Amino acid sequence: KTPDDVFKLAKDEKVEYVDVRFCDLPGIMQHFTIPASAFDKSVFDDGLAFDGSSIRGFQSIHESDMLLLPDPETARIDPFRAAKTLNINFFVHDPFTLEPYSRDPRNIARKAENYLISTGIADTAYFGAEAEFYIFDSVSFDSRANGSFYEVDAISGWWNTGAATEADGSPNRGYKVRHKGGYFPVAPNDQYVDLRDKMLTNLINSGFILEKGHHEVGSGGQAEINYQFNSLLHAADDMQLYKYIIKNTAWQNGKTVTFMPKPLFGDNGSGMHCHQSLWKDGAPLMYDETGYAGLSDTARHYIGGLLHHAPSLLAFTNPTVNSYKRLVPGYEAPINLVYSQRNRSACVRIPITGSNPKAKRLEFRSPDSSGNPYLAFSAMLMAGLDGIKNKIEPQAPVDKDLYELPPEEAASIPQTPTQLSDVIDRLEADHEYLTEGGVFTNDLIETWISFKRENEIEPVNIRPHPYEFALYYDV
Amino acid sequence: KTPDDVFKLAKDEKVEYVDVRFCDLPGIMQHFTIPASAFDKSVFDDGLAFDGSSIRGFQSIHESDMLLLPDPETARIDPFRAAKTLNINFFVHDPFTLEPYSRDPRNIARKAENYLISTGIADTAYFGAEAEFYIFDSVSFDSRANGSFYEVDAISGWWNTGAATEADGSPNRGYKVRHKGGYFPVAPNDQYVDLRDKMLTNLINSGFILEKGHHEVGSGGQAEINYQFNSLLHAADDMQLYKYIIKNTAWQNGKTVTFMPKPLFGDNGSGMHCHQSLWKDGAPLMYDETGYAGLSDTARHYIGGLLHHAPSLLAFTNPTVNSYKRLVPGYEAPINLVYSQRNRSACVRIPITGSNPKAKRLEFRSPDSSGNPYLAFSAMLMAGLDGIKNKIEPQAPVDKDLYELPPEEAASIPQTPTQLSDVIDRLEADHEYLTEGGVFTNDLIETWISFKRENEIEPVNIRPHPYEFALYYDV
Amino acid sequence: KTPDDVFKLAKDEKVEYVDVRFCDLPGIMQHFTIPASAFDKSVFDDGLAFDGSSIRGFQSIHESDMLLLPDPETARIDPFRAAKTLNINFFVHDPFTLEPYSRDPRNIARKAENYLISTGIADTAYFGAEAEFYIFDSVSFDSRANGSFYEVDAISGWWNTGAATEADGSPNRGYKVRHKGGYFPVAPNDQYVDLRDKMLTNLINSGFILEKGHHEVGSGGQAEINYQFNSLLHAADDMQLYKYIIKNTAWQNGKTVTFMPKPLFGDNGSGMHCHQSLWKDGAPLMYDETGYAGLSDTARHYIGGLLHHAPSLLAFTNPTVNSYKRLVPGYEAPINLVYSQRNRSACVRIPITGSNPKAKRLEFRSPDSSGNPYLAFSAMLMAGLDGIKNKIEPQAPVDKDLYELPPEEAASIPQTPTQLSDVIDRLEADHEYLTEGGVFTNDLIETWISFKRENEIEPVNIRPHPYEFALYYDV
Amino acid sequence: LHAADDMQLYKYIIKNTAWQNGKTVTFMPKPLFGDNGSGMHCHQSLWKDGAPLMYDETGYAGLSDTARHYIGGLLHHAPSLLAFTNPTVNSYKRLVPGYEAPINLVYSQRNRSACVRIPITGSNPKAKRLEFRSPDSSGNPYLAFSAMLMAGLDGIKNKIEPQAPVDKDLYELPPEEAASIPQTPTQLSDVIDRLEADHEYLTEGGVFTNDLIETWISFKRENEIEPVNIRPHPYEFALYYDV
Ligand SMILES: CCCCNc1c(-c2ccc(OCC(=O)O)cc2)nc2ccc(Br)cn12
Ligand SMILES: CCCCNc1c(-c2ccc(OCC(=O)O)cc2)nc2ccc(Br)cn12
Ligand SMILES: CCCCNc1c(-c2ccc(OCC(=O)O)cc2)nc2ccc(Br)cn12
Ligand SMILES: CCCCNc1c(-c2ccc(OCC(=O)O)cc2)nc2ccc(Br)cn12
Ligand SMILES: C[S@](=O)(CC[C@H](N)C(=O)O)=NP(=O)(O)O
Ligand SMILES: C[S@](=O)(CC[C@H](N)C(=O)O)=NP(=O)(O)O
Ligand SMILES: C[S@](=O)(CC[C@H](N)C(=O)O)=NP(=O)(O)O
Ligand SMILES: C[S@](=O)(CC[C@H](N)C(=O)O)=NP(=O)(O)O
Ligand SMILES: [Cl-]
Ligand SMILES: [Cl-]
Ligand SMILES: [Cl-]
Ligand SMILES: [Cl-]
Ligand SMILES: [Mg+2]
Ligand SMILES: [Mg+2]
Ligand SMILES: [Mg+2]
Ligand SMILES: [Mg+2]
Ligand SMILES: [Mg+2]
Ligand SMILES: [Mg+2]
Ligand SMILES: [Mg+2]
Ligand SMILES: [Mg+2]
Ligand SMILES: [Mg+2]
Ligand SMILES: [Mg+2]
Ligand SMILES: [Mg+2]
Ligand SMILES: [Mg+2]
Ligand SMILES: [Mg+2]
Ligand SMILES: [Mg+2]
Repeated sequence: KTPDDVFKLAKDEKVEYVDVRFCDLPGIMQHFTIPASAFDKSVFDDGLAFDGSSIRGFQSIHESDMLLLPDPETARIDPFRAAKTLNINFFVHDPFTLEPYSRDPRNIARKAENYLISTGIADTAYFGAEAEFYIFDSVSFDSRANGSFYEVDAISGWWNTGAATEADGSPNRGYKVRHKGGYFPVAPNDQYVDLRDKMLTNLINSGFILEKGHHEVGSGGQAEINYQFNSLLHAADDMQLYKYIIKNTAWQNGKTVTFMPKPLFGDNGSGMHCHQSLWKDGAPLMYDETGYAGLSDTARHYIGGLLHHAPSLLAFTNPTVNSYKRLVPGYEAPINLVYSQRNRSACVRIPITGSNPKAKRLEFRSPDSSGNPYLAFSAMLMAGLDGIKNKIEPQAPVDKDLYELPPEEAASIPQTPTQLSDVIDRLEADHEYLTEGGVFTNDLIETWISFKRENEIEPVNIRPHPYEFALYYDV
Repeated sequence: KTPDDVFKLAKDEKVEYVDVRFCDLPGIMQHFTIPASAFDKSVFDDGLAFDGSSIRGFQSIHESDMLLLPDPETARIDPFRAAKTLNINFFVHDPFTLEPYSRDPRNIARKAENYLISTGIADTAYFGAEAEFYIFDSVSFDSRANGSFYEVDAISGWWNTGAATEADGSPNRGYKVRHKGGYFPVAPNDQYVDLRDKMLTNLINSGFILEKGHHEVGSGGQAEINYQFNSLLHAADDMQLYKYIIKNTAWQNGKTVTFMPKPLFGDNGSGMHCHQSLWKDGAPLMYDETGYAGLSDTARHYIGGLLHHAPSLLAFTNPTVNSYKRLVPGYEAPINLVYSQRNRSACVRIPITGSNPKAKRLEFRSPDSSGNPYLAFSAMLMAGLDGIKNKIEPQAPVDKDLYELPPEEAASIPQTPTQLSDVIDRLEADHEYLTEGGVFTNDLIETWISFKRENEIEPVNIRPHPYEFALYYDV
Repeated sequence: KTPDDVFKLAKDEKVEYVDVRFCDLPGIMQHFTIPASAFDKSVFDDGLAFDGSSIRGFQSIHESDMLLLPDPETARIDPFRAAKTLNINFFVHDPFTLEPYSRDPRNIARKAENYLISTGIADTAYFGAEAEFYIFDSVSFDSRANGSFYEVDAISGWWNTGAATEADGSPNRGYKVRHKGGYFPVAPNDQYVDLRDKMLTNLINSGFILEKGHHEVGSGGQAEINYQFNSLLHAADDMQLYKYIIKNTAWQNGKTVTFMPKPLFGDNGSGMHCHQSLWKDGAPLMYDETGYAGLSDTARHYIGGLLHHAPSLLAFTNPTVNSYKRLVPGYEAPINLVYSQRNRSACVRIPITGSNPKAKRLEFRSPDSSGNPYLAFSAMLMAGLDGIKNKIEPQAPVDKDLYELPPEEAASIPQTPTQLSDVIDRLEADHEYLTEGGVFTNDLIETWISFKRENEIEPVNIRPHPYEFALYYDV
Repeated sequence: LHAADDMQLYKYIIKNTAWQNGKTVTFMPKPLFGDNGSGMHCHQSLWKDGAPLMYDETGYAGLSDTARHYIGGLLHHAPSLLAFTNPTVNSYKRLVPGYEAPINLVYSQRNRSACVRIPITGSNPKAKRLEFRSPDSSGNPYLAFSAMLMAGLDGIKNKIEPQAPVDKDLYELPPEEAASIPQTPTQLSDVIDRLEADHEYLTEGGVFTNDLIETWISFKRENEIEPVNIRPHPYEFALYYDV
C-alpha cells in the first residue's frame, strides 16, 4: 500500500482518529492518538515527535526527542474503539539526520530482510508463528518487605473443582479442565468456545488469514489461534497486532489474557513456536527428498545455526526470567538442543508435511512470546544464515521422547540454558553472528544486556522466593 | 466575532440558557446562568452585576458590586448540560467608571498583548501549552486536631496490583500501570483510551483544533491532550475551557480529574509546558541557522529573561505549595535554571523542529496548571520582553542529564526555588519587569502576595505533616 | 562515685544484667545487655565494643569498630525489667587511641563543662529543664505513593466527646479535656492522676529529686513532671533517663508517650524550657538587686548571647521539622526574640523568684525535646558564654503579650526562625561561638547539618502534605 | 566441636524460649527484603601448646603469617567453601550490597563491608583473631566450622597470600576498582558446581569423604536448587504478566 491508499481508507471508513504505534525495545507496542484532521501528507513527509526517554531501551533524557515515519502497509481499522480509529505502525528515526534508529525493533527486521537478500542465499524468509496464551479471570500480586504473592484464577482451573461457588456466587457446575487436559475436549469442558470465536472474527476483520483456533493443553483457559505465515517483517507486525487483538477481545468480554511463558506451576507453558523456511526466486529451498525428514542441506545447516547459537540466541527468543520456568521437562517444550521429525519433545521439530516441496519447513519450539518478535525473528534468521554460511552441521537427530532418555544418553546432549543470566552472559561474550551486515549493532546488544540485567535479572535475584520459606523458615 | 454572531449562534442552537463566566484571581472560572430570554443587547451595552466580595482576590464587602461585559470571541456551546447552554467569558469592570478591573486576569492578558505591540519588538506572542492531568477514580482527605490524611485511587494504579477485587467487587484483571511506566503502552495497559477519545471529541465539538492525546508517564491514569497554539489571550481562554471540558468529561463518565502538580509521591508530576514564540508582520523572529539550537538573538534574549527572572516569575507560573513537590529530580520536571536542546531534564528545552523558521520555538517546562493561565502567560511574556529589551544573555546551555550531576557540579548551576514562600518573597522584592506598561499593577501584585501567604503558605506551615510522625513520634 | 561503688550496688541489688547505654547523635539512647558475670574490672579498664556504623551520626562501615568506657555516676537500677538490671551510661572512644570521640554527645557536654572552667567566668552551669509530653492511647501513620496519614488518639481528647463508645466498646463517660483546657482541673477531668503518680514513684526510686507533676494545657493527656536542676552533663543524663522512665511507665500501663514538639494541631505544643544559671566558688552570679528583673550583668549578657545566636542555636535546641510547628503564636511558646519577666509569650522569661540571689535565673522557653539534650545544653552554654565574653547587650525587655502586638511594634522585633532549613543554613554560615575551645568540632557541626538535610528536611519537602489536597485538588 | 554443639543447643533454646512466649523465631539468612539479613559471623583463631598463633605486632592488623595464610585459604577456597557455610538458596539473598554482609572476597581491619574483618583488639596477642563474615545459620555448624578449618589449613600449608586488604566501603568502590576484586558467588548452584569440581582441601586426612561431599551436592540439587528453579517467582508476574 501507498500513502494515498491509506488516506483513501481513512476517508472511506470515516475514521475519527489515527493511532500512531511503534515498538519499544523489550517488545510492547506504544501509542498515541491524533485526530483524522491532523492525518495528512505532512505525517508522511516530516513525521511525528515523541519522548524517546520514556520508552524502554531508547534515549537518555537530554537526547530525548525522536521522530516517527509511517509504514502504510500496517494500516488497519481498530476493532475495539467506539470512536472509529485507524491504527498505523511507524519506524523510529533520528530527528536531526532522519536516518533509521539503531534500536527501533522494526528497523532490525527491515535490516534483517535486506541482509538476507545481500547474501545471495535466499530472497524471502517465511515465519509462521504459534503464540499460545491463557485466558484467565483474574490476577493479583505484590512484593513487600515482609511478604510477596501472586495468584491467577480461571473458572476452568482444576484448582477450583472443590469451590463451593464461583467467583460471582453462582453454582460450581463442574466440567473444569484437568491439568494437562485442555487439548482439546468439546464443550462444556471447553469453556471458551464463544470467546475464541470472537477472537477469530476480530482477527478476520483485521485482515488476518486464519488457519485455526483451539483450547490448548493447560487448565484454566489455555488457547491457541493460528494465522497464515508471512515474510519476516510482516510476520512480526502480525504478531504484535495479534497480541493486541487477543488481549483486548478478552478484556472487552470480562477476561484477562497473559502471554507469559509459565504462569502455572505444573501445567503447560505458553510457547511461540516459529516455523521457518527460506525461498529464492519464487522457489522453496528447504526440501530434499533424500535428506533426513526431507530436509535440504540449506535447511539442515540453518538448523545447525539455531542449535549452535542457541546459548546466546535465546537471549532474544527466550528473553525473560519466566521463560526458563517453561524450559523444564514434561510439557512439550524443549530441554536440550536437538532436532527431530514429528517430535514435540525436541528443540526443533520437523512437522510431517509429506512430499510437497513448498510445505517443507522447520519448527523452532524454544521461543516464547515474552519479548520482541522483531528482534526474535531477526535473531533466528541471523543464526540460521551463519549456519548456512559456515555449513554448521547439527548433531544427529534423536527420534525419542527426550524427557525419558537414560541419564547417560542425556549427558552427551547439550541442554537448554538454565536461566536468563546465562544467555545474557553468553550473548555478551559471543554475538558476532548478530552483527553481520550491521543487522544488530553493538549499541543494541549492549543496551539489551544492560536492560535485562538491571530491570529483570537483579530485581528477581534479590527478592526472596516463597518456596524459600517452605524450605528454610525452620533452619 | 460580533454580538450579532453570538445572538445568531444562540438562536441557531436553540439555546435555553446562557452561562456567564469570568476568572477569579487564583485561576478558577466562576459562573452564573441567565435564561435565553434575558440574553439581549443590554447584556452587551450595560453588562451584568455580581458580588465581587465573594470572589477571591477581588473586592471587599463594602465595595462589593462589580460589572461584567461579554467577550463575543469566547462563545461556545456547553457539551454537558442537558438544557442547551451557551457559555461566554466576560471581562470584569468597575461599575461606576466602566473601566477594566486591575485584578481581572482576562484584563491582564489583554494588557500584555497591547504592551507587546507597543514595544515594537513583535506583534504576536504564540503560546502552545501541554496541561497534563490525572484521571482518578476517587479522592478523600481531611485535617483535624489529632490527625490528617489524603488518599487518591485509580484502578490502574500500581499500588493496586495486590488487590483481591476492584472497588466495585469485580475481579482484579491486572494490566495496571507501573510507576513511571504509563508513557505509553497499548490497551489494555492503557485503560483510558475510550475516555480520552470522549475528551478529544468534546474538545473538537467545542471548536478546538486538536493535535494529539496520550497516556502520560504516571501510574493511575496520567494523560495529556494537545490542541493548537494561539496568541496569548486566546490561548489562556482555551486553557480554562480545556480544563473544564476535561474535568466534566471525566465526571460524566464516573471519574475524577485533578490538574494538581504532584498528587502522587514517587511518580511523575503534571506540568503545563508552554511552547512560546514571537512573530512580527507575519514572519517568525525565533530562528537563526547559525545559533545554538537554531535560535536567533531575540530568542536567546527571551530565554535569558525567563531564566533571569525565574526566582519571582515562578510566583505566577508555579503558584502553589504543591508546585514545589513537582520541582524535584527524576520526573522530567526542572530542578535548575538551564536551557538545552532536546533535553527533558532542563528548565527550557528547545524541541527539535528542523530548519523550518516557522516552527522554531522554546519550551518553558517549569510551569504547572495549579494557577491562572492569564497571569502565567502574561508574566512569562513580561520576563521574555525584559530579557529582549535588556539583551539578557542566558548562561551557556548544558546538554546533560541534569538529575545525574554529582552534587558539587549540580551546585555550580542556579537551582529552581525550593518552596513557594521563597518565590513570593522574591516577587515582593523584585517585580518591576511585570509592572512595565502597567501590565501588572502594584495592587494586583500585593493582593497576590497577601492571598498566597494567608490562604496557602501559612495554612500548610502550621499543620503537622504525616511524615513528621514517621520521623519524630519516638524522639 | 567510683567503679567499686557500682560493683557494690550490683552485688547488693542482686543484679542479673547490666545494660550498657550511650547516646546516638540525634538524641536517642542506645543499649545492649551483658550478664552480671561479665560486668567486671575489664569493663572499666578495656571498655566494650559496638558497631559505630549502625549508629546515626557516627562511623562509616569501613571504620565501624568503636569503644565504650563506663561513667560510674550514671548507674541506676532499671524499674521495668523483670530480670534485675543495672543501667549505666558510657562515653564513646576511638578504639585505637582511646581518645574521646568527637561526635559522642556525652563528650560534648564534658568538653562544655571544662571549657566553662577554663574561661574563669564560672565553674558550674546549672540546667533545670521542663520536658512536657503527651500521654496518648494510640498512634498510626504511613506514607505511600497515592496517600499518607497520621492519627493520634487519647480517651481524654476533645475530638472524642461525640464517640458512641470508647475504643474498647465501653461507654463514653464524658469529662474529656477541652482544647487548651487541661491545665489543670481535678479528676475526673484529669484522667491521668494515677499514671502520673506511677511516673513520679518510678522517678523517685531511680534517684531523682522530684518537685512536681501535673496535667498540662493540651487535650488528650498532656503532662509535665519536674525534677531538681543539676550541672550540665548530669542534667543531660537526667533528661535522657527521665524520657526513658516516662515512656516505659506509660508503655507498661497500656499507653504511649510522645515528646514530639507539636503532635496536635490547634492545641499546645510540648516544650523543653531550660532554666539556667552560672555559679562560681559556691556563689551565684546571676543576681543584682538593681538590674531589670534582678538580673546581673553576667545574666543580662548571657541572655544577649542566647537571643543573638538564636538563629543558629535553634539548630540544636529546636532540631526537627516538627519543632517549627510549635513556634507559632497562641500556645505559650515563643514567636520572636525577646526577654521579659513573668512572661509566658516571651523567648526568655525571668521567673518571679524574689530577692534570694540563689534563686535568680533565666528560663529559655524556645527549646523542645525533639533532639539531643547533651548537644542542646552545651550549645546554649556556648551562646551565653560568647555573650558574656563579648558583653552582648540584649535589646530591651518587652513586658507585653507578644502574640498581640500592633504590626509596627512587632516588625521591630526579630522573629523566631520559620523552619529547620533556615536554622541549619545559618548554623553552617556562623558557628564560631560553638567551636570555641574545641567544644563543638567542624566534623560534628558538618555531620549534624548533613544529617538534618538528608534525613529530615528533604524527606518532608518531597512528600505532598494532605492539606495540599484540601487546597489544590480542584485547581 | 564444642562450639558446634553449643550452636545447635543455642538455636534450640532461642527457638523454644520464643515459642513458649507466644513468638516464632527464624534463623533464615534473608526473611525480609530490603532489610538486614541474619549472618553467622565466625571468629576464628589457632593456638598451639596453650599459646596463640595469630598475633604479630608488625603485621597488617597485628596479624601473623599463620593468620594471614589462614585468611588466604578462606578467600581462595570461598567459591567452594560457601557450599558448607552458605548452604541454601536463601543464603544468596543475603549476599547483596548495603546490609553489612560481604559482596566480594577481601579482608580488612575494622571493616563491616568485608568478607573477613579483623576486629580491633589492641595488642593482647590472645585476643587477635579473624572474623569470617560470609557464613549464615541456614545449614550445619559441624560441617561449616570443619570446612572453614580445612580451608584455612590448606592456606597455611601452601602459604596462600591473600590479596592486599582494601580499607574502604566495599559497596561504594568505583566500577573499575570493584571489577578488579573477586566477587562472592551469586547463587547456590554456582558454589555447589564449584565444590563438585574442587574439594580436595576438604578430603585431606579423610576429614570430609567423597560420599559426604556427593550426598551434599545431590541433596542440594534435588531438594533445594531444582525445586526453587522450577516454581515461578511472584515478581515474575509483576515483570511479565502483561508481556
Ligand atoms: C509461498 C510460500 C509457501 C510457504 N510454505 C508453507 C506452507 C504451505 C503449505 C501447503 C502448500 O501447498 C500448496 C501447493 O504448493 O500446492 C504450500 C505452502 N505452509 C507453511 C507454514 C509455515 C511456513 Br514458515 C511455510 N509454509
Ligand atoms: C502562524 C504561527 C506559526 C507558529 N509556529 C508553530 C508551529 C508550526 C509548525 C509547523 C509549521 O509548518 C508549516 C509551514 O510553515 O510550512 C508552522 C508552524 N507549531 C507550533 C507550536 C507551538 C508554537 Br508557540 C508555535 N508553533
Ligand atoms: C546550689 C544551686 C542553687 C541554684 N538555684 C536554683 C534554685 C533555688 C531555689 C531556692 C533556693 O533557696 C534556698 C536558699 O538558698 O535559701 C535556692 C536555690 N532553684 C533553681 C531552679 C533552676 C535552676 Br537552673 C537553679 N535553681
Ligand atoms: C584461651 C583462648 C583465648 C582465645 N582468645 C579470644 C578472646 C580473648 C579476649 C581477651 C583476652 O584477654 C585475657 C588475657 O589473656 O589477658 C583473652 C582472650 N576472645 C575471643 C573471641 C573469639 C575467639 Br575465636 C577467641 N577469643
Ligand atoms: C500441543 S503443543 O505441543 C504445546 C506446546 C507447549 N505449550 C509449549 O510450551 O511449547 N503445541 P502445538 O501442537 O501447537 O505445536
Ligand atoms: C513526557 S514529558 O516529558 C513529562 C513531563 C512531566 N509530567 C512534568 O513536566 O512534570 N512531557 P512531554 O513529552 O509531553 O513534554
Ligand atoms: C503552661 S506552660 O507555659 C506551657 C508551655 C508550652 N507547652 C510550650 O510549648 O512551651 N509551661 P510552664 O508553666 O510549665 O512553664
Ligand atoms: C551489626 S552487624 O554488622 C550486622 C551483620 C548482618 N546482619 C549480616 O548479615 O552479617 N553484626 P555485628 O556487629 O554483630 O558483627
Ligand atoms: Cl536469571
Ligand atoms: Cl512555602
Ligand atoms: Cl525545613
Ligand atoms: Cl541456585
Ligand atoms: Mg499449533
Ligand atoms: Mg500449541
Ligand atoms: Mg511485502
Ligand atoms: Mg507448534
Ligand atoms: Mg507533550
Ligand atoms: Mg507531557
Ligand atoms: Mg484574535
Ligand atoms: Mg512538553
Ligand atoms: Mg513548668
Ligand atoms: Mg509546662
Ligand atoms: Mg558531679
Ligand atoms: Mg516553664
Ligand atoms: Mg574438650
Ligand atoms: Mg560480628
